[PDB]
Amino acid sequence: SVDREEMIERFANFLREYTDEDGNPVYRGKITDLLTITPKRSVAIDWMHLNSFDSELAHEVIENPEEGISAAEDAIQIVLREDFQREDVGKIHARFYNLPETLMVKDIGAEHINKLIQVEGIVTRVGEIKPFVSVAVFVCKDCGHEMIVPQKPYESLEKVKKCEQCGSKNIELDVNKSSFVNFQSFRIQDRPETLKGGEMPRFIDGILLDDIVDVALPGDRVIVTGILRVVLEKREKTPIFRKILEVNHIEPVSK
Amino acid sequence: SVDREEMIERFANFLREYTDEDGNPVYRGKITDLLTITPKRSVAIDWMHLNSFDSELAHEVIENPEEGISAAEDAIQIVLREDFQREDVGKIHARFYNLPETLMVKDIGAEHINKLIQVEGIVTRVGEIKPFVSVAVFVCKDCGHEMIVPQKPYESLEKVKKCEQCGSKNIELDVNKSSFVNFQSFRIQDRPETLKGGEMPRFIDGILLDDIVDVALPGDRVIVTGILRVVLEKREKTPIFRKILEVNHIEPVSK
Amino acid sequence: SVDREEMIERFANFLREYTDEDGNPVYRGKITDLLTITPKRSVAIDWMHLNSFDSELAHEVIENPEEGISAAEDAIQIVLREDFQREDVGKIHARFYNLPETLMVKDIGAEHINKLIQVEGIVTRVGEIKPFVSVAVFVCKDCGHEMIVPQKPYESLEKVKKCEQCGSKNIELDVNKSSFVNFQSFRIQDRPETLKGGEMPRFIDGILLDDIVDVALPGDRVIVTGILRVVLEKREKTPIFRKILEVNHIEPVSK
Amino acid sequence: SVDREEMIERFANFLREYTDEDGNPVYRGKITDLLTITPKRSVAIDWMHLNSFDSELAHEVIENPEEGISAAEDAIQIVLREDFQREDVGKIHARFYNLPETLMVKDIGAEHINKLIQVEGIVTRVGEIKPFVSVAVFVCKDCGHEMIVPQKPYESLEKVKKCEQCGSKNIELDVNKSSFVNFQSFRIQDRPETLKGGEMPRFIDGILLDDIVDVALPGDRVIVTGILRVVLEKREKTPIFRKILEVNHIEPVSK
Amino acid sequence: SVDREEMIERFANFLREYTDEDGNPVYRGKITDLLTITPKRSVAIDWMHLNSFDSELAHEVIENPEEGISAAEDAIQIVLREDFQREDVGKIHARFYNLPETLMVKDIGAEHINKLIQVEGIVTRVGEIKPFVSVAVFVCKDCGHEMIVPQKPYESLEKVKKCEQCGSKNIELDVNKSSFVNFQSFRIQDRPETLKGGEMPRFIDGILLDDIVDVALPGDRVIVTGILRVVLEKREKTPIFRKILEVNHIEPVSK
Amino acid sequence: SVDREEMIERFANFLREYTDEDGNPVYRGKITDLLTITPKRSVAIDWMHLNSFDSELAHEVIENPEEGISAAEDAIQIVLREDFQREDVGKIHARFYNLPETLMVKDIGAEHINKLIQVEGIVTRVGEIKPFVSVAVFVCKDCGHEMIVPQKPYESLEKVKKCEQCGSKNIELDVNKSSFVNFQSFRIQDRPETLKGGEMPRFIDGILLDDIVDVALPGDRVIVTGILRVVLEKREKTPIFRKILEVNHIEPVSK
DNA sequence: TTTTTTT
DNA sequence: TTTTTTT
Ligand SMILES: [Zn+2]
Ligand SMILES: [Zn+2]
Ligand SMILES: [Zn+2]
Ligand SMILES: [Zn+2]
Ligand SMILES: [Zn+2]
Ligand SMILES: [Zn+2]
Repeated sequence: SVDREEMIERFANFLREYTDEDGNPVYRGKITDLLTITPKRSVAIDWMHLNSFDSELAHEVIENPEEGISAAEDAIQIVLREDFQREDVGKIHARFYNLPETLMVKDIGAEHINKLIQVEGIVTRVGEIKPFVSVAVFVCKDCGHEMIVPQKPYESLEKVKKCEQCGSKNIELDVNKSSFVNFQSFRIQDRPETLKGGEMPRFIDGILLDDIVDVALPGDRVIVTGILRVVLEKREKTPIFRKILEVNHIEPVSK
Repeated sequence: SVDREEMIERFANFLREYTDEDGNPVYRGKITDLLTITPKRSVAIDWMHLNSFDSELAHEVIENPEEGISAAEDAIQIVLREDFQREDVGKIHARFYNLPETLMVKDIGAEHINKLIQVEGIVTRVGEIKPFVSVAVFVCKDCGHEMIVPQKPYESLEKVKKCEQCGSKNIELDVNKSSFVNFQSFRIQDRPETLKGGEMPRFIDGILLDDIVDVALPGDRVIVTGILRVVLEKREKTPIFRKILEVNHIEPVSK
Repeated sequence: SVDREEMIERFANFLREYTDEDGNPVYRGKITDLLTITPKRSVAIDWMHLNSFDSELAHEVIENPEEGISAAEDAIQIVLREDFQREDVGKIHARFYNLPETLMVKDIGAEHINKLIQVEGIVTRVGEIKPFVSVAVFVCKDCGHEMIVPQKPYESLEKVKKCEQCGSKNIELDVNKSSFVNFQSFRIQDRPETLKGGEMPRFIDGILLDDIVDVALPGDRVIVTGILRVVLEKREKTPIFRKILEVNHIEPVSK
Repeated sequence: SVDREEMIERFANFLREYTDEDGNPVYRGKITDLLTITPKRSVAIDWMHLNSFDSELAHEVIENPEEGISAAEDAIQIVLREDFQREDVGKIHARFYNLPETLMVKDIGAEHINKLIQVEGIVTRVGEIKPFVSVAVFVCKDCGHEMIVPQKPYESLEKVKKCEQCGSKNIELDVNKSSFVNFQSFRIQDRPETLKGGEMPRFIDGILLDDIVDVALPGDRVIVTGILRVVLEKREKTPIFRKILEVNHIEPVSK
Repeated sequence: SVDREEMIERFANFLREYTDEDGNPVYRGKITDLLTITPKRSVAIDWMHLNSFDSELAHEVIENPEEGISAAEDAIQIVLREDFQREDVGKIHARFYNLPETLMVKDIGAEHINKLIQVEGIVTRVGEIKPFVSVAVFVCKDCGHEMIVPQKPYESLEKVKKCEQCGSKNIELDVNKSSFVNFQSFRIQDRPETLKGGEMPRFIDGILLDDIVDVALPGDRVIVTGILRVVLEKREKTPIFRKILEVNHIEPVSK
Repeated sequence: SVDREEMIERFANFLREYTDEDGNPVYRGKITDLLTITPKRSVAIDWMHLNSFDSELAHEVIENPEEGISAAEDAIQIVLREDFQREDVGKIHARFYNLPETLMVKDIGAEHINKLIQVEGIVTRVGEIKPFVSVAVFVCKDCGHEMIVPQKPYESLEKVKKCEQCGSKNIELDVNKSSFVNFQSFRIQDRPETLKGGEMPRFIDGILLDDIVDVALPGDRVIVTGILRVVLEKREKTPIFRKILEVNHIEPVSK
């Protein structure tokens, strides 16, 4: 149990202060690859590195990824604004990998709802790379008032049917003022071998955003990390849910 | 005919006071395997054991398993709070097995609605392990009022279209604030060797929850105990229903 | 034209007083098979036996089977209460068979609406045995008032949107307090043999309740009796209706 | 232009007074075949007979068949009530045949809307014989008021949402109090052999009621008479209509 | 740019005053063929005859056919009322033919929207002759008020959901009170002659009314004149249209 | 970042002032092919030409094609009004081509939203050439007020439910007063020959207007330039969008 | 034109 | 569980 404020700081300290077995501040060397000719938009954090330095925090990103990842991103944000005088940089993703507990798609249960889980499996499908509105800026066509609504890649589009200012039910989505990011859906299912004779390989759908889009093709063995999310089955008539994996970090493996 | 209040107490006694042919308070030994390293969340109760000690009660769990099981669980809850000083432990399932009457899928009818029955048979289907919302929490996006509605794994999702506080018809389900449990659907049919001549084997769909989830695969001979539950089919304006078996306990058998 | 009150009595007398060609009070020997080890829940009345004793009543079960059947059941109810002192016995079905007019599925018309008819044919389909709510006991969740509404196996479910006592539009169906019976749909059509060359058969769908459920399988030649019923052609937006045969008695025949 | 009152009388006179080339009052001989063992429910009037006796009326059943037919039916009702002392007989249909103008399906046009037309053709389909509510008797479940609303076999069911007496919006259809008649749909089209090259065979759907139900099977050459009716195309989005032929009389012909 | 009033007169004059190369007032000779034993309901106007007499008006029927045709019909209405004392005659169609610009189906575009065009082509389809409601009459079933709404054969049906008098949302279309005319759809495409051997022949759908109904079959080489009309595509969401050719005159040609 | 005002001028200058390696004011020779017997309605601008002359502008048409294309068209407008005394000519399209970055259908992403991109691909489909309302003039039928609303070919039809003047909810589109243009949809996908044949090729739909309509058939290898546009997926219960390519120039290529 | 009474 | 961007 650690609140955001301190996490950011602890994360900041982790990044600049962590050193491996050679004195490599590797995370300084990764906050550096953020500012080159071909810049990256995310920082790959090895969980074991975070654990050894501060396991008390490493057991928060797992038990509370929405705050943990978010906080760590504010941390990268700071160690740039301070240690490199860069504020111009867009948003950078905190992508944790190499977790302790490595589940199987069939094992994913309601226990893991909104917890960062790690999953091994094989990709069976990959969708088209489609634009996702990460921030929908609505505009009023009566007074011209602007309304900001952040969206979530697994939740449905959250509109607004009434103006905040003049109360006019004449609101439209302004594509230009809005923020868009690449998005790609994909499915992975436990490899047939790991299972047992009479078992039906079980699959899970997942989401990829920004830089981790188009990183895998059907038939790749992968080890994804990510937040287990839940939603209603299409119809939305019963109290049973759909499991979606909001991927936080994906990494191939040749078995 | 026995109300809850007494059943709780009678169950309490049964648990701590029952002894087999060797003076084993077996249920004290099972209330024990609730507190260990690898804790279980349910007490397997042999019906014959209940019957021999208190057959008037044993004939209530069968005629009224909603009250019956529920009472027994409050019993286990008490014999922990008193005899072990533990109140931290979550909820523990009272799972009855080895009933006297053992039906065959085909003989399951309207007489058994909401009575605990016992069925032997062979699993033909098992669904994905889905999160079920045991207790749903709706949130208003106008006044932020909270409304709690418990759901039932066989009944359809019970929503609320209007705010209890401000009466705003702008309510949404909050996934975090809600409670979830593992859920799995499965089908079983009569063993063919027990049916006669030109009979075609009948089936029945069922539900597993929490600990009993993913305990059986397609092709297993099982003996399930359960509550026979009914609900209206693909419409909602016809007085015909659908038999669903809310399994209370499942146990394998190699014939 | 005979009212219920007198029918009950005339039926009572019929059962106890009727003798065949050997002085067999056959119906006394049948009301007897109701109280045995393996009890039956219906009394199979030959229409010819009723006609010969009282044809003025036998022409009432045909022209008014709702009253006719109902009255004859109160008669079996009384001849048990008086002649055998039994009042514990549940409800017994008066099922008439062997009528004079034996129709063919294609001949069934508007004329027969709500008259007891007799049909020969072949069974083409049989549905699953689902529970039918014969008596919906609605409960208010504001004042706890109880409302009883009998249902009809062909008609749509008749709910109630407002409380009879407090007028609260918060009513629900109570499964337990309600009475359920086994139900099974089935379809019979004309034998394409006695149906002109390269023509086509028009079938009928039928209903079975309680004891007569699961008595036939697809391919059986049967001779059913029953009430011809009618209901709005699926989507209730046209003046045309659908013929349903609420079966009152079914009997096989090997041709 | 002749009003109902007079039409009924002239029709009455026609029936009893008409004598062919042998002094046969044939229509007396057909009002006769109404009262026998195997009674018919319609009088088959040859238009040519009507025309020669009264051609000014025969040019009314064609230009205004809803009045014409109805009037002639009251006339048959009267020439039974006076000349045979029968009033018990139900309703009898005045079915006209053998008109001057014999149309081809493809020729039936807007001109003929609501005129009695004659059409030769080939039956391509016949529907099931369903019950039609010719008179929907609505019953109020608050005051028990009764409301009669006649229905038309091509128009949609006309209900009534409010009580005529107490104004309670709790009205239902009473199956028993209502009048039902046999109904059967069927389609006929010009036959491909009779067409002039590029043209592709056009069909028309029709309605049969009561006695004329189930008179034809698919593949019969027929010469129907009837009232050309119009309705919206299923969707009801465009000002273009569907041609339905309310049959008034049908007669086979072996070519 | 000429307003209606003047056109009517200019047309009136044209009809009675025009003479060819032999002094034939041909149009008088055609307004004549209107009154005969076998009357026609349309006057075929050659555009070249209209052009030579008054080319400033001829260039109005093309640029504004809706006014042009309509004015010319009022003209024919007048030169009957005055010059022949006939007012009983119904409505006569002003059908122009032989225009200067003669398009090819593939050349028909947005330019031509609502301009009278001329198209040569080959008929590939013809629909059934259905009744169109040229003038629809709505009647209120609460106060009985009547509302007239003229329809257009290409646009969708224009209803009215609220009463003009009492404002009751209980309005229906009265078939009888309404006016219907014959209607027939048809398709033509470019005749696969003049059209480079590697083009996919483009086509267009058209509408015929009254007297010009059923004038061509599939496989006819025709020269149509017509108003190019558009309507919102499929969903009526999108700002896209559909080209329909409301024919104003059709004429065969044997190549 | 350059505002419209200046771009117009800079573009004006570019057109009249640019000279190749031969002193050819090529664009003067092209603004010339605008006035001739067979006039074109678009100026085809090589990006490279714009780039060498003014590379700070050429990196605006790409980064801001709405403003950029628009601007250049006002420039073409001016260099006609001044240098040729023509103001009668309609609207001329500025169509850039031969861009530096030439994407592949699968590569097109969120980054390119509203930027002019270049795409090589193979045409797989082409739609019918339907009229598009580029400017919808709405007319009120109560006061006669006119309201201009420009449309976009990919966005849905923007109507107006209320009159600007008298507030009458009785508004209709006036087809005449509106401006229309030919429209044609078409799909292109990467060629799977130049893409590991173990992948499923991905496509993109596009829009063609005016003069670029009907320039390609299915199977053509093309190099389109255009604006990448986004709209929601059919249903619209997702913050996930659909990519459409509003073509700004299309050119064939024989590989 | 509408395509089985219910699937 | 969902089944492709879509007629
Ligand atoms: Zn506003
Ligand atoms: Zn609220
Ligand atoms: Zn109440
Ligand atoms: Zn009433
Ligand atoms: Zn009214
Ligand atoms: Zn207005």
